Amino acid sequence: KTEEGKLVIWINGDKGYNGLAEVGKKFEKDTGIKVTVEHPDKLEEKFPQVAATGDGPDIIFWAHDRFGGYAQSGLLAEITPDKAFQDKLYPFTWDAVRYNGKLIAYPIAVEALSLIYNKDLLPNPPKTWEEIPALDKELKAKGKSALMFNLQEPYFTWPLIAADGGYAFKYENGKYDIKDVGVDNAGAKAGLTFLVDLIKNKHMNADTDYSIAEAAFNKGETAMTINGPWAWSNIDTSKVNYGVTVLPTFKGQPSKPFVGVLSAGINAASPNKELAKEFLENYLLTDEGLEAVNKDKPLGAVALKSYEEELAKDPRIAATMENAQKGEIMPNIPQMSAFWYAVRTAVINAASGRQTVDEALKDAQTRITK
Repeated sequence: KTEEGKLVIWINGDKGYNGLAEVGKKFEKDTGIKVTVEHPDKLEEKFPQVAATGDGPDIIFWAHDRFGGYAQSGLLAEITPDKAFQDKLYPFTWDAVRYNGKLIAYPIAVEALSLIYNKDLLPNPPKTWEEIPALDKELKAKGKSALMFNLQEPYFTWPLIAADGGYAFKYENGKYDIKDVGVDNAGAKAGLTFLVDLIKNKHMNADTDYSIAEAAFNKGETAMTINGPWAWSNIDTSKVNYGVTVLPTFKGQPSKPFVGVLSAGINAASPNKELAKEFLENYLLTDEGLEAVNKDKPLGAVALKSYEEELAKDPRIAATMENAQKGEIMPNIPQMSAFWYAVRTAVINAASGRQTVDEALKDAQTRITK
C-alpha cells in the first residue's frame, strides 16, 4: 500500500498527455496513484519556489543542456552507479553525461537530423561538398537536381560555417579552447562569405520561405532531403527504398551537429527519492512504459542495448547512432547566449544586400576583445 502517489509531469509540444494518462489510470487503480499532465508556462518562476518544497513532485521534459545542463548547476537528482550492473547498459551512453562524477542527466528521446537518399534515381554521396556540383549538373542533364533546401534557416548556416574553418573555438582531436577565439580567421570568413554569396549569386532577392524552400525537395525527390521539427512521424510510409546517410565534409570537415536527447527527471530527488527512480524505471523506461508513448505519440527510441536489437528496424535511431557513433554532444558555452545577437546582425544585415561580413567580423573582433 502506497500513500498519495501524486506526480506532476510538465510537457508541451504536441501530444503525450493522452499516453501518460493511461499509465496513471492503471496506477491509481491500486488505490492511490494519480499523475497530472500540464504544460510549462510560469514554472520558470515557480522553480525557485518549488525547489525547496512548494508542493511535492516535479518532473519536466527538456533538452540536454536545457535541463541536464542547467540542473547540473542547480539541484538535480544525482543518481548513483548501481543499476548499470544489472542493466548492463553501454558506457558510451553514460560517459556522454559524466560531469565530475555524478549522474545529472537522464536521456529519454534520441532525436537528430540526417540526410535521406534512395536506390533508384538518387546517386550516393561522392565524398565532400566539392562534389555536390557534379551531381547537380549530371542530374539536370536528364530532369532532376541535387540540391534543394532553405538558406536563411537557423541552426543550419551556423553549424555549416562553424565546422568549416573557425568561429568560436578551434577543435583539435576533440578539444575546445577557453579564452582563445578564432572568429578573425580566413576559415570563418571563407565560410560566411560562401553561404552569403550563394544568395546574392542566385536571385539577389531571396524570395524563398521555410515552406517554399522546403517544398522544393518535398515537391518530388531530389538529391537533398533533410528531416527536422515538422514531420518526424506519420504512422507509416512507402517509397520503395529509402535510407539515411551522414552529412558530407566541407573544406576538411562537415558542420558541427549534436545528439538531441531529452533530459527528464526529478530535482534533487527531494520528493520521494525511492519512488522517483523506481517510478521512472518501472513506469517510463520499460517494455510497458514506452509502450504508451512509442505507440500513442511516437517520435524516437531509447538507447537500450536489448531493445536496440529490434529498435534498429527504425531509422529514427539509425540516423542518430550514425553521428553519435563517433561523437556528438552539444556543449554548454554560455558565451553563445550573447553571440545569438551578433549572429543575427551579422547574417541578417549581410543578407540585406548593403552589408559585408568584413564589418560584422572586423567590428566584432574589437567588441569581442574589448
